[PDB]
This record gives sequence, C-alpha cells and structure tokens, in this order.
Amino acid sequence: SVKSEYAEAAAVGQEAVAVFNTMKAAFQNGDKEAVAQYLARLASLYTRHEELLNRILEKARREGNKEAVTLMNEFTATFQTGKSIFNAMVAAFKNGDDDSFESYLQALEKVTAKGETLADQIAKAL
Ligand SMILES: O=C(O)c1cc2sccc2s1
Repeated sequence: SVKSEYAEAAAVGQEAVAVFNTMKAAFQNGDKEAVAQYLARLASLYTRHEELLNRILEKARREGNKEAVTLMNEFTATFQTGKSIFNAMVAAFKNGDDDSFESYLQALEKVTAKGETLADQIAKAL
C-alpha cells in the first residue's frame, strides 16, 4: 500500500539521520576520511528517499487523495531545500571551507527539524 511504502521511505530517511549525526561527530573530530565516506553514503540515501517520495506523491495523485497530495507537495518542496543545502555542504568539504561546512550543517539540521510535523502528517493522511 502507499502507507507501507511511506513507512519504508520514513526508514530510509531515518538512516540518513543516523549517518548524518555520525558524520557531524567525525567532522568535529577532524576525521576527513570518515566524513568523505559518510557524505557519499548520505548522497545515496537522499537519492533513494527522493525517489520513494516521488512514487508516493504520484500514487496519491493517481488515487485522487487530495489532502495527501497537498501535504506531499509541501514536503517534497522542503526536501529540495535540504538537498540544495546538502549539496552546498558537499562542495564546502571538497573546497576545504570548514566555515561554510559548519554553517550548512546547522542549516540542514534546522530544515530537517522543521519538516517533521509534516512528515508525521503524511503518515496519517495516506
Ligand atoms: O532524506 C532525509 O529525510 C534526510 C537527509 C538528511 S541529511 C540531515 C538530515 C536529513 S533528513
């Protein structure tokens, strides 16, 4: 069902949460080799989350579930903000700009915390 597909997508998103926090610790510790690997792992997780979210949105549309479509459109827009911040963080790491990396890291944490009440709303709506 689309609901169980959303629970699967929620789990992939929580995997990114866990990997992100491990990455933040490694950054603070200066373990750049670890950070590089965690950033690659996070890119794969976000690409997978984004794809599962698009399939869920498309399915809600085909089902005529107007409220779920509305919430998923709002949620998928915010996801793209996070993706942009994340990609900027990756570039800051490539460039050796720890000041920009720190900034984007906190921004991605706040963008993610803000989008959580809506994430829970979609679970109820599908
Ligand atoms: O795909 C997701 O839901 C997330 C990726 C990341 S990276 C930091 C917080 C999050 S939440």
